[PDB]
Amino acid sequence: PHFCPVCLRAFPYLSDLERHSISHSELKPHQCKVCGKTFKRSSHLRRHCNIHAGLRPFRCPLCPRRFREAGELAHHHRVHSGERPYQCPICRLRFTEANTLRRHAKRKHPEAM
DNA sequence: AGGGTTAGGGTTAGG
DNA sequence: TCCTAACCCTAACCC
Ligand SMILES: [Zn+2]
Ligand SMILES: [Zn+2]
Ligand SMILES: [Zn+2]
Ligand SMILES: [Zn+2]
Repeated sequence: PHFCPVCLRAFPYLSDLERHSISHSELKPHQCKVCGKTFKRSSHLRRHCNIHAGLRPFRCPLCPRRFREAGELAHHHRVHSGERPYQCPICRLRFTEANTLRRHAKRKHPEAM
C-alpha cells in the first residue's frame, strides 16, 4: 500500500494517496476565466463551470425547482412526500434534511447529540 | 431563531 | 489502476 506523510493513512493505490494529499495543501491551481474564482480541485472547477450555463438540468416534476444532480432532486422530493427521516434522539423531533437536524443538535443540545 | 438555498469542501461509485 | 463526477457534507447568506 501507500501511506501519507502527513496523516499516515495507508491507501491501496498510488492514485488514492495523491488525490487525498490535496486535502492537506492550500494551493488552488484552477481558475475560472469567466468570473475569476479559484478552485482547489479540477472537479470543483468543472462543476462550477456548469453554473455559467444558466439552468440546472434536473427538474422537479412537482414544482419549478431545478437541481445539479439526481441525488439532490431525490432529497428534494422529501419536501413533497413529507418524509422526515432524520430524528433527534433527545427531543424526538423529525427533520427533512440531515443538515437541518445537525444544526438543530448544535443549537438546541450543545451537550452533544 | 429556524432552516431554505447556493456554492464549494472532501469522498466514493463505477466506468 | 486511474479518473470523472455524483455523492455526502457544511459554510455562508438570507428569507
Ligand atoms: Zn494525509
Ligand atoms: Zn466562474
Ligand atoms: Zn419539487
Ligand atoms: Zn432535539
